[PDB]
Amino acid sequence: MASSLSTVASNNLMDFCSVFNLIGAIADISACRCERSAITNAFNKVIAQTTCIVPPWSEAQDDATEFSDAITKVEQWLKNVNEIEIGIRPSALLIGKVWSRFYFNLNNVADQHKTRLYRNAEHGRMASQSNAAKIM
Amino acid sequence: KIIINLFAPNLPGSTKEDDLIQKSLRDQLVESIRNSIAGRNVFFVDGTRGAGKTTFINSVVKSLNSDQDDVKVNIKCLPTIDPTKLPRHEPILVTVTARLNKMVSDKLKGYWASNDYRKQKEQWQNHLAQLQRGLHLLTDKEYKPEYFSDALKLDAQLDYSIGGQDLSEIFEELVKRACEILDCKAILITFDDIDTQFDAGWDVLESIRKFFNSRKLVVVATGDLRLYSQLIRGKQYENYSKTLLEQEKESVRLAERGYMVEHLEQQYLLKLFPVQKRIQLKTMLQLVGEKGKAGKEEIKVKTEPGMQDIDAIDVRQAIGDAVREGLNLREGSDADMYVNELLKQPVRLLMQVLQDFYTKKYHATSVPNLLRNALYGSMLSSIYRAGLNYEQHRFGMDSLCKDIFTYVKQDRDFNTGFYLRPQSESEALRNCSIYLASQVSENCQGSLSKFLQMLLVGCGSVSIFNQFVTELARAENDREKFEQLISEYVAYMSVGRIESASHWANRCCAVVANSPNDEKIGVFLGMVQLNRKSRQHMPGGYKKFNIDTENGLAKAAMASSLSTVASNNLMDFCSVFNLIGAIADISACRCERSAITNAFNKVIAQTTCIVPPWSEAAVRAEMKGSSKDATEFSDAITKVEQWLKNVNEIEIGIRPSALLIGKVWSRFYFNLNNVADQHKTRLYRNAEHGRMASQSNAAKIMRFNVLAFLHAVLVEESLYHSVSDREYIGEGLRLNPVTSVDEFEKKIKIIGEKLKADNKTWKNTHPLFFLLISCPILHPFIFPVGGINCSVKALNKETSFNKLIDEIVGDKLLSDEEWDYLTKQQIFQNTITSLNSSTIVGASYDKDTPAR
Amino acid sequence: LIRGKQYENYSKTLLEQEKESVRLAERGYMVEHLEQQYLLKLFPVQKRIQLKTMLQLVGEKGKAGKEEIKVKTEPGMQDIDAIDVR
Amino acid sequence: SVVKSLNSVNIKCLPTIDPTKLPRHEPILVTVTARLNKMVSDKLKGYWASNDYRKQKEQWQNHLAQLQRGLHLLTDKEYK
RNA sequence: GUCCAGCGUCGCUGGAC
Repeated sequence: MASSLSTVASNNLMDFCSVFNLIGAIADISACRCERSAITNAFNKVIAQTTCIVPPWSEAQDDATEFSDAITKVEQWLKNVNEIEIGIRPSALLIGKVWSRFYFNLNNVADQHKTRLYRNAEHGRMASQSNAAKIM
Repeated sequence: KIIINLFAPNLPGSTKEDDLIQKSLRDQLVESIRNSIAGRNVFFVDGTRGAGKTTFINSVVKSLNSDQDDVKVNIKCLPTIDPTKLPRHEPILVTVTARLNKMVSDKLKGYWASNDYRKQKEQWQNHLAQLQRGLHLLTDKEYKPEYFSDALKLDAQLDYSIGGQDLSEIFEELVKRACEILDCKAILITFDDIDTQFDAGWDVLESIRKFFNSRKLVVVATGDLRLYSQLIRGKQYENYSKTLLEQEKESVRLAERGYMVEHLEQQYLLKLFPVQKRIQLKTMLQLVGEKGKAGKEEIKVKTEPGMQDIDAIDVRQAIGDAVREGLNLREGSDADMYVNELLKQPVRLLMQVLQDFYTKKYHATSVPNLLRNALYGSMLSSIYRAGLNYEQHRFGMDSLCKDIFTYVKQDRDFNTGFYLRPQSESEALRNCSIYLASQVSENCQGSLSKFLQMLLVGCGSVSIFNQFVTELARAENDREKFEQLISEYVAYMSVGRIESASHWANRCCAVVANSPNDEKIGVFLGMVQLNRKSRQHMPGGYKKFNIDTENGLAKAAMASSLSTVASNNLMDFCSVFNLIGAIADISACRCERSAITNAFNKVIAQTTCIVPPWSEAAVRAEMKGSSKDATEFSDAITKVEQWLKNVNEIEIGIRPSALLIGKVWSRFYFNLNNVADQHKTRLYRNAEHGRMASQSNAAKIMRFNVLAFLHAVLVEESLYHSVSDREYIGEGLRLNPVTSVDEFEKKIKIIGEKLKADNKTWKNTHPLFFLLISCPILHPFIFPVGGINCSVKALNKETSFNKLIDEIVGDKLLSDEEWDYLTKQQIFQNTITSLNSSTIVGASYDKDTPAR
Repeated sequence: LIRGKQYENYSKTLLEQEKESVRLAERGYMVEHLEQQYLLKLFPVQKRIQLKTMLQLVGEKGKAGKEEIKVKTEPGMQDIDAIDVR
Repeated sequence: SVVKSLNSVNIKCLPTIDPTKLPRHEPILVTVTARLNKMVSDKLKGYWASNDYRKQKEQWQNHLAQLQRGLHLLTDKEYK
């Protein structure tokens, strides 16, 4: 959840939960395996260390080993990545097509959920009711 | 294997030594020429990024002078130094005959008289006189009828197959005759750059494809294809009929003519310089490879005189030790970014940098001062071109702040441009980034006040300008308004002058207060606008500030943190940036007790600063005019005197870096935004005395403002600081203390436990945090009267926080009776007893605390 | 002076034909780069010496001055009573 | 002032020249060669010791003739 | 506390007792 938080400062701080951040964290973590502290610097790389301004064109429990298991699994995952990814042959077309489907899919989801919030969407079971967890 | 000895016996420039760097490429190209010679033989060597193309070519020329097939080589002919009206056919012809004439004159030594000696010499003279007659048809402008007789005139010898003059054939026989005389296989010609004289290329391009097309000739030309492409395209428009150009210009034929001319040049380049023959010079990064990869051949560098080759260290490690020590950086990823960028530089330049560093360092038995001196003598052109300061002397705090702000302005990066990172599209700017970063670590090394000046003046001015001033006139709309606004800003903040740190703090208060929030409430980025005049109806204990209410040391804190601005009505402010100005001024004393009373009295005063010119109330503010304890301060002077004893012993050994100061501000600046935003609406009507996280007042806002500064110092110093080779925060999420103190004390507890395990004291691992936490000025701000929560869930956190602070400093700041009053007539000498009761302008005390 | 000698190298018929704003920028940089390589090669940076203006020598307001300059306003003035230039 | 300090490791200072107060079409190389000629001729005539100014003078005069022969390259509007 | 006045577009500020 920390990897999916972003703050934008425009007359009021705003908080979003972006899927784009997860792709960033996955891209950031798998950069290297040289150091163990790298895969914990990525979680808190941007969470509370910088602020972004509105673009100009706008019209207006020991608390020290909490990440001993999450780091451990991620560390073991990088072992698999370092071996499988050698035999990867991406193309200029493969990347183009995955974004076309991914972009179209997101735009449909954001439209069929703006009206399915209601009042009792918590514990959402029926497909006609949605909350901030189904959307993400 | 490749070994470079920096301590060469004669100490030559660039330390060429032996084998150069492209020995693999040189032997590869020479092997390629021998294959072809055993129609088109044009080799293009691309010398760019200011490479030593001429040095490489001369290495090839020298190498061919000892050859198995002994293809002799002419001398290099620069086209920009020949006479303008002399055709490029002549220099080769003169070079050929001069080279040939020496050998036949040298045949006398071998043979005083011989049959071939007498026949070859007279045969050669016949060929040259043959060429001179036909040379007339090169620069002539009108065909006189006399030359017709010569064309029909026939020579029974020399075997001229094609009839007529045919100057191409006449040169071919001369070259063929010369090769047999000298006993070679081919004659090689080298063409140098054309950069100085742009137009010299055309008379060379039309000479390669006209007279140099032969089986026994090979050419090697250098330069860049940007000029050649523009040269060919220019000559392809001059054969269009001049009249047609003004007639058929109906916006359709323009496209047709443009499309056709780009077609003719494309087929032209591929005809002369084939793709298969073009060669490119490898850079240092591509030759040693990325770290962790074997890559191409490895290189070793010597570092001390009389150093055994068995101990020579790798070139990547040789630079890595220079940057990390010189820039005061750890072994993290950022330091690897500087070396990777520095590897891409030309070899001849890089070896000059390394030689000027290791030689002086060895002779010194202040590393950053050594590194900066090395870069000045190597990248002096880029420093001058970018516009920064370039005087050999007169280095200090005055110029560094100006250089930083005149670098981000050209980089157009006001967000994160003060980290001084080499990411830029200009080679001049990328060369200036490393030089600027080195200068920062040299200036603010071993001192505390210089560090605080860099945090405020160097980085605060950039961030303040971006958020507030920039919005008035964007750079993309216009350039005269943007450039005008910059010069007014730098004069206002007095960057370069830097009369005092507290002088800067007052101005920064004026700029921030210029743009108000939409709710009209007197809280800002790092300040709260305290009222000056008593209002009408205060529902509770609210009243005027009444600075006289404070005791001996609380008054010293308030007077140090009070500054006023005159815009339309005299405004009073209390800014955390004033406290940093107070610490920066005091810490640079280095004086005895006598001067402390003088300096301490100068810090505390009343200062009024005028509004910046770019505001709408400059004229009214100037028109209205700017107008309207010594016994008890001995204890305050006594405390700061003991603190300054610690500062002098401790600060000698701290190593700030250009990144640590940048990182500290980013965390500090962001935290200031959160506390201003998340306390703006919780004023209420009965919120005095605090005692609840929901209700906040003036005292709570300031306590979390000063605390945020200390918290950012703690976190960003453990992660990034040279004096340690690890970190002690641990594997955990790092947040900020925006509304409760539990986050700040949590990292203190974690660090404390780890340090005892390794038996390391705070004075060796966190010198900065220890110096700032034991500051007598800001102790009363940590525990104000009205800014302490008293909930049963959180009071244990605060009580644990108090004990930890005492242990770090070493003395019990607060007595047991004093603490009891804080959580429930007592006179406090080290606690602000009045600030919680003050009123905030623009705050209407309606409604109440939220229910439940 | 140098930039003027550079534009005389481009074929005139080309300058008057490709008058696009995108092309003007491309030829604008190739000249502002070509002159600097000419100057940085002909007058090396480490050898240039810049003269001093009056403000540098005298100083700003009460700031100490690098040198001392005094002037005389009358033929009868004495060299021991010449006032400062400021 | 710089020239005066140098004039009064040996460096012989040539008289200062300014291209603006010169004939329009006269090349710089001709002016510099003219000023070199005056010093060496003055030095040779004032020298007047032994016969050194009989061997040296011939060598110096030979080089001037060589420079005079190749001067036509500077002031040619076309190749001959 | 109360009275007078001044700046901004109700808020701010000066002064008097």
